[PDB]
Amino acid sequence: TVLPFEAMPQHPGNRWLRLLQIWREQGYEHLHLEMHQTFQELGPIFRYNLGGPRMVCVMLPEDVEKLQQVDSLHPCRMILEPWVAYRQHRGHKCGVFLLNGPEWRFNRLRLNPDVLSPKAVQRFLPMVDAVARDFSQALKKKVLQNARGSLTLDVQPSIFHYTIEASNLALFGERLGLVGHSPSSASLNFLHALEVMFKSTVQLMFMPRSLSRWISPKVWKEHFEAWDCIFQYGDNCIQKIYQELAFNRPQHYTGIVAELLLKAELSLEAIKANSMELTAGSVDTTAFPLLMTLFELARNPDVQQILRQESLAAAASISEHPQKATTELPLLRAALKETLRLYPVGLFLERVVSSDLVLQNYHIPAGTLVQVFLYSLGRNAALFPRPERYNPQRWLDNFHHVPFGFGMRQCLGRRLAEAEMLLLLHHVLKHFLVETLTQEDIKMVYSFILRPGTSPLLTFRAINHHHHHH
Amino acid sequence: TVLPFEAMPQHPGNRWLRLLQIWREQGYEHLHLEMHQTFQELGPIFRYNLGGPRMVCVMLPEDVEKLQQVDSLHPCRMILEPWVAYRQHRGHKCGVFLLNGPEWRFNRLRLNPDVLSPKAVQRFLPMVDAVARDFSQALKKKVLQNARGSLTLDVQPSIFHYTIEASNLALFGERLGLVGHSPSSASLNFLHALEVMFKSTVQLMFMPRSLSRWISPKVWKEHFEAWDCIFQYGDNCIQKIYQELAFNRPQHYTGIVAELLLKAELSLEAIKANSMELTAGSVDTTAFPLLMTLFELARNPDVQQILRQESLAAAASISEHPQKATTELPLLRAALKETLRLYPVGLFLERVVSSDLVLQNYHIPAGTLVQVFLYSLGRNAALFPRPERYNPQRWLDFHHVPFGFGMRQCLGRRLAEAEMLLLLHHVLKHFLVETLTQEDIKMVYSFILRPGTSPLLTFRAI
Ligand code: HEM
Ligand code: HEM
Ligand SMILES: C[C@]12CC[C@H]3[C@@H](CCC4=CC(=O)CC[C@@]43C)[C@@H]1CC[C@@H]2C(=O)CO
Ligand SMILES: C[C@]12CC[C@H]3[C@@H](CCC4=CC(=O)CC[C@@]43C)[C@@H]1CC[C@@H]2C(=O)CO
Repeated sequence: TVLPFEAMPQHPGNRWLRLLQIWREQGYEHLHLEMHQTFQELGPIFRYNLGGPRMVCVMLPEDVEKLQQVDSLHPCRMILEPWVAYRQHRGHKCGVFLLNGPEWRFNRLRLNPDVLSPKAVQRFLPMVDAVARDFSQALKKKVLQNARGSLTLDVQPSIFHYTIEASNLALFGERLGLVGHSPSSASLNFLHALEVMFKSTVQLMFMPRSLSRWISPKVWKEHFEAWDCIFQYGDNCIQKIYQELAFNRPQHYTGIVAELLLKAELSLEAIKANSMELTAGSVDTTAFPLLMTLFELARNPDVQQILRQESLAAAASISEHPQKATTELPLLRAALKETLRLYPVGLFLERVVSSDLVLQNYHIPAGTLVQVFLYSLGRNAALFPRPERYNPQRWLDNFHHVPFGFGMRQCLGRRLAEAEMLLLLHHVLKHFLVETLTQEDIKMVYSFILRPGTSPLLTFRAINHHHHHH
Repeated sequence: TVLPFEAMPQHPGNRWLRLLQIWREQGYEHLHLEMHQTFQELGPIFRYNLGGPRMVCVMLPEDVEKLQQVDSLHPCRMILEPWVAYRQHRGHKCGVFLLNGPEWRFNRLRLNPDVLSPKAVQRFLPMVDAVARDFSQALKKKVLQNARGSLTLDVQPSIFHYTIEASNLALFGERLGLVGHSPSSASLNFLHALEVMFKSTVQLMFMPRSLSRWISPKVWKEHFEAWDCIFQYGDNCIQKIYQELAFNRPQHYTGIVAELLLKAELSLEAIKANSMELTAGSVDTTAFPLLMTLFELARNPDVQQILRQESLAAAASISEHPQKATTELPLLRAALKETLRLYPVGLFLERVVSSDLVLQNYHIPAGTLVQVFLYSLGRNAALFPRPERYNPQRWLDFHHVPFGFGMRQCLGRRLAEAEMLLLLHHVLKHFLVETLTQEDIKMVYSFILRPGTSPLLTFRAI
């Protein structure tokens, strides 16, 4: 009664034809649209002619729920070779994202309490909030210098500097001075290295190393250089804290990586490695969903008014105890789910499943690469009535919200990312109206992360006309 | 009783690794060895994965005999895309090698009588004989100036110029003056261009234009430039003969191309296209086996004597009538067959078959590309006892298919054999040929199969 694997419809692509297109185009910007169309054509599940091993593409919660059941003690993902290649080339340990098996669980169990748990959030949220305030304040100052009490900009650079600053405070306990000031040359280089790293990832990611070694030798060279610059940026941060904590163990909280070095449950190389993942990880992944949310508010001003109404009503509580924003801004929290439904930074969830199972009435063998395309998932009209509509209310009225993945491998940085996102939006909403003429869809572009190919011109208009009061 | 097509064993590799390998290596020099060890391993027949299109590889006479029986009235080979693309880019017509169908046959039928018929041969062979006599006489003059009455050299340059000179006289009635003299800048440019054309052909024939068009745009530019140089050489030859004939029609034989022009059974554009195939196709194809024959004679001094004695015996009659060379040197003719068994200039015959057939008890559907690999065919120790032995005698008695078969068999075969034969004849009469370099020469595939090195040969005057 259950259909066999080969009964499953097939993506009509040769791994080779896409291999060669990636070599030619130096990327794969339209992946999300290719998969989306393929589900449009073949229905909610299909397989892909991969270089041997089975691979299946799904888009329904049902399938995620099932997929979580099959998570062993050690859930597993496809090795990301270019990234792992770098660590081995320079002698570095791999952090959680690149670890599988017991080394992974061991790390993860020693990182959850200080990065993801609610006790941790209670401690870093006020640090984030200070940065969120300083962003708004800086922007309001520029706004009130203008005769019309507004500023019209590409907000992207300043949002990226916001996430570098908020993350570095939460992770290392240091203010970099990047909010309300110009980018440092270190921050610009870091941003560029991340972008080159991500792009070159897409180029090396869809072929085996044996082939790419001689087909794309200078893409490897590019990718390692990018990593080298990312690693220098992170090692600078680690050296400063490590020397500081060698001489004085503070009595109070000074961030997430301090908790890890004080406890010293993980080894130094293991802390270094996980700290690089948190530093590299905390910039683009949070920045683009913020930009997208600003964009959707800008062109859904009625939804914007509702969210402001809420944020104005909680201003007093959140001024007094910043932690209360997590519970007192449910509609804004819901807006974020809405942004990640439409614009999922992580395009697909992925497991190399360790046991036979059944998705969609098809038999899925042990060792099958299963991928969950969140882009299509979020646009299923039967589960998301009017999926084109940006409607945060839809979450107030289970496995529908899974942009951070699921289970024990669920995003380690979820609560930091949410904190950063929510608090910046909260303070912006209290002080500014946000507007655009660009009322039409921003094309998303896939380059390991899913990101806008365009930044809209947004206008921030002071409601009040006072630098502090909202 | 008939195994269906997919029963048949399968080459391990895939066409994408292949083309990437070629993009990286800038060639495919081992194609012969690879296919050979594939035959050992998988048997006397296998299919290659073209991902839909059907391709079979074979190595047995048995299989060639039935490949011919399924020759139509219009036997088809695969579109050699790089070569046809040059013709299109410059506005030229295709000659017989690149034609299929009724147009192929219309050209071919008007080409055989003057290019390949025994009557054609008797007219051009004495010309070829004059050039081959100049070769040995030039060499004898140099050889005798040395105190040990011998010259040791790499002969490849001079032999290539011989074939240029011999083909040109036979084809156009012109002596270029390249035998017993220096290469000219035209001849060296010609040889260089031919070498780049062949190399670049290998770089393009193994992928669709739609991939090579951006995988290898520089290789396309290289290819067409080589062709330009080749067409310029050939066009100079054509413009000359064309002008001479417009002013005076000979009453005597002045070569192959003249007969085509005088008869005007084919169009001007058609004569030109075929004249370029002949001109471009009569240098490297003939020169390499000639070298390999020189080399194998040097290795096997016992077989060289037998051939010498034959040529000394027939010298007088051949000087009287050079046309008797065909009939009076049966051992030297056999020699050539033996050179071509071991060192086939063209590595595979090819037919895109037009009816269904069966080979090795497999069903082979219409539209399949059947390739016969002559390098392996010739080394079947089961069919040529002591396969590495250079033995002309085994040909005195469908094993001899290095010029292919059917209506499509090599159009230049008699001109090629005549050039090879006469040169060896005049050399054997006057010199012993020797080397210390006894080891097998590695062959290399760049569209023509050819020696990768050139052994140093000593010519000692008798
Ligand atoms: C909105 C922003 C973010 C999104 C949408 C996101 C999404 C994801 C997703 C889908 C996964 C895979 C989960 C799974 O396989 O179940 C993941 C893993 C991970 N994320 Fe995030 N993430 C974000 C922000 C961050 C930040 C800021 C950090 C660093 C502080 C971070 C660190 C990580 C790490 C270390 C993992 C690996 C988890 C493991 O293997 O144990 N993420 N994230
Ligand atoms: C010993 C030297 C040569 C060898 C081994 C050789 C071999 C071949 C082979 C194997 C073919 C394919 C035949 C088939 O598919 O049945 C061929 C075709 C052809 N050869 Fe040669 N060839 C040689 C010399 C020449 C020369 C000197 C010329 C021109 C002067 C020439 C002109 C051609 C032409 C025009 C074709 C195409 C015939 C057609 O498709 O109708 N060949 N040759
Ligand atoms: C989100 C993501 C997994 C988590 C990473 C993120 C890119 C930034 C990043 C860098 C790290 O060193 C740690 C993991 C991480 C935060 C990836 C981009 C796409 C990928 C996925 O979507 C897998 O589901
Ligand atoms: C011999 C050959 C077919 C005939 C051509 C030859 C290469 C040189 C050449 C150029 C021409 O303009 C006419 C045909 C020809 C003489 C080819 C090299 C390999 C190929 C084959 O192996 C046929 O199967």
